[PDB]
Amino acid sequence: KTASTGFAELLKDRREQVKMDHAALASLLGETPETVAAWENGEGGELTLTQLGRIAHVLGTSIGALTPPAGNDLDDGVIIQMPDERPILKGVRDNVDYYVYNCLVRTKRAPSLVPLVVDVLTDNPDDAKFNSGHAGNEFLFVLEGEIHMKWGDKENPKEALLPTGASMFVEEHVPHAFTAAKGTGSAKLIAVNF
Amino acid sequence: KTASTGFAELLKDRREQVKMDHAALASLLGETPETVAAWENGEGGELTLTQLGRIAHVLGTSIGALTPPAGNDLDDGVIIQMPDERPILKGVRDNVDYYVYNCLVRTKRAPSLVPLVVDVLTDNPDDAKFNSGHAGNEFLFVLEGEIHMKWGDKENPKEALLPTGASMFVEEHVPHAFTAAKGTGSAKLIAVNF
Amino acid sequence: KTASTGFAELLKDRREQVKMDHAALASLLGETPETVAAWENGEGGELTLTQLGRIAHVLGTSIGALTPPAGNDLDDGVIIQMPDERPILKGVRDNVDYYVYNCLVRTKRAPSLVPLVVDVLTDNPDDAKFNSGHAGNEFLFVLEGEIHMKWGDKENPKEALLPTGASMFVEEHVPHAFTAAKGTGSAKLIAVNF
Amino acid sequence: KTASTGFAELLKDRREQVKMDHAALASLLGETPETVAAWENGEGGELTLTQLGRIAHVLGTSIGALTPPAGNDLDDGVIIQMPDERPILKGVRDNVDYYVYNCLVRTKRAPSLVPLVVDVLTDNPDDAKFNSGHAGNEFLFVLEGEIHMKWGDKENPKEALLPTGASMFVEEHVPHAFTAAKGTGSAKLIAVNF
Ligand SMILES: [Zn+2]
Ligand SMILES: [Zn+2]
Ligand SMILES: [Zn+2]
Ligand SMILES: [Zn+2]
Repeated sequence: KTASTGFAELLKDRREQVKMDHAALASLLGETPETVAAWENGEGGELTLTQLGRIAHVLGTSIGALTPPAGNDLDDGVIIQMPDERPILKGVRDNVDYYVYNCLVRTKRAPSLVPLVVDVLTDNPDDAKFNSGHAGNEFLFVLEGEIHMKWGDKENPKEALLPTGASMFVEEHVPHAFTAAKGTGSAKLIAVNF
Repeated sequence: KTASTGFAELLKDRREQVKMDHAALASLLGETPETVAAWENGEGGELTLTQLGRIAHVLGTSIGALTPPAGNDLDDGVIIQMPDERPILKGVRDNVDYYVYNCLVRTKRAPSLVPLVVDVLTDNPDDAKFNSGHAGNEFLFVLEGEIHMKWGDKENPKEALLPTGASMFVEEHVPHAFTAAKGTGSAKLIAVNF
Repeated sequence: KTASTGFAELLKDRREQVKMDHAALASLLGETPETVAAWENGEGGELTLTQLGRIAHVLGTSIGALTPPAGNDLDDGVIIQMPDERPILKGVRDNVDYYVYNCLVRTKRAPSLVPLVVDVLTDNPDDAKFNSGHAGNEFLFVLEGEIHMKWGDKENPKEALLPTGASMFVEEHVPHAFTAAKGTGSAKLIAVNF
Repeated sequence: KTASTGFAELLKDRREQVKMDHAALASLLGETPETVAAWENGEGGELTLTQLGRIAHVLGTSIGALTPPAGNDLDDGVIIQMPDERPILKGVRDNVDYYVYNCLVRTKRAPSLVPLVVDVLTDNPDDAKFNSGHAGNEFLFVLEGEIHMKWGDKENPKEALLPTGASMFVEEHVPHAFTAAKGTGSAKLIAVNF
């Protein structure tokens, strides 16, 4: 259920794994055995980030190992997003819009999944500003218009024109950027990070 | 480079890991030490599936541990597919088409990625035929028309109508099926397995 | 500083991954954009477990995804423990008054590794108490004496008498128990959870 | 039968995953659809490594993805080895005439686990030969005698004298070497690669 119940269970598991009783762990943390027992009873909700770091350190592990997974936001395995629900960020430079990021469905059961419908408002490939590469892989599909894609080394990019209906895979960590094809107005693509 | 060079390297690595010399391994396989040495020199290309199974067995591991990864088909991190390249399978029952699967870009660097543009030709939800669930997660986005989605238990499904622009996530192993909404003709969606 | 600095970096990365600016995230949390900026400037150390849970929730991920890995406690890839250094622990749960845990080297670079010299002071197999299995796999080696091992179904167990020098592998989740062989007084095992 | 039967199942699954019918795959391979059907009916056992490579290639995946995991050699989750059963191996590469490898229990359920009793017959640290590091992590325990360990840069190494009962962790890829301490004749270690 909660961060605190998750932590209570996982803390007890780890403490037992390294064969410490409450007193042994407490002696490493500037607490009483009673307080450690309280954490395992679900009373750790007010522990700070700093405190959690020290707990993980003395237990030879990470805060992540002591906290629950993201959770389950699915309806028997599925989640649906209607179009009007989409979060929207505008990619703006000096009060001029270059991209509109229309956010599609996401889920705590697969946190790396970030699908977007991207409206590409610049058709000047000079405006392409390289990112530093994504943490995960990405699948792209051109919905409207024509895309001018650049990738690799921002000072020596590989480039390609993608017509409507083209699809593309970009591996994790590969820097890239795109605009609409020179003079062609606007384009639209779906980008699925995963 | 090759299956055989990959195998030669990986076989040597595993043999060394379990501290066997050529003679020790050969004595387990009905071969000479010379033949084992030949495999590690790249001469294993004619080994059969059955033979590879026995080699993996005596080395306490899998055929996969002894064979190279899928390979690299990327162009500095990227691969692009033009629309006319798409492989196409028709979902047919008794010479009547129900689905057209239009295959988008794939890569050996992420073999589970299988993106499709799916043309949905049936608009009778009675025609929905449940699969048994996918091995991986799936992201769907309705491109045209309206989809009638069913999921979960084929004898008691959860159901939802997805308008154009709706998006959906279906977790691995969840059985599902879809048609166009009753009487609405045809629909189209993009489905990205990953 | 490690926890707050790592959180600052990972928070920024995730917020950017899901196309939120400071104001967007701030709104979802009921905070100001300046508060979010401060967290990304390393000022998140006093955030509570419960608060971290809410930040993870709105970002559709886990606290683990927003906090750094365990850290590095190795000396150019190695850590050593001298025999005088071992934590000597009485044990936890069922295995306390008749088992002494001499804790061997551990590292945050492999948190699941928990090696122990277990002094086994009970020689009554009849009184052996089953656990409910370990979270990970276990390798064991009989250092001294003779071990009476039991595993599987506590009501109808598999058993083995293991002389000095015997070795064993126990898969994750398999319930088991050990005493010294009947009447032999005591024995010692090295137990390596990994 | 395991290899051919597992291949039959995995081939079918993958072919279906990428929306190919028998004829589609057959064409890509230059075979008939009946040949592909026969493979999916368990008749692939005489397929060569090179042929398996071509099938994997056209299916955009690895041979590993098309072949079964190592298999199960456990007795209700456990495997045991008596001391009389150990393979005694002379060693490989640099570590042969002055090291005896007494191979401890292994399992296909954890193929990376390679535990050894290493009899260390050299007591000249000066002659210690570095490896280039192991593929996985290693835990060690000094069973007998006194070990002189070296690691890191062979030209300017870190070193430790490790009495009986000392324990050590060596991360993957870290070069290292051991002899007995100068003039002490011999020593024994348990080395657990995992
Ligand atoms: Zn991108
Ligand atoms: Zn599906
Ligand atoms: Zn155990
Ligand atoms: Zn080693």
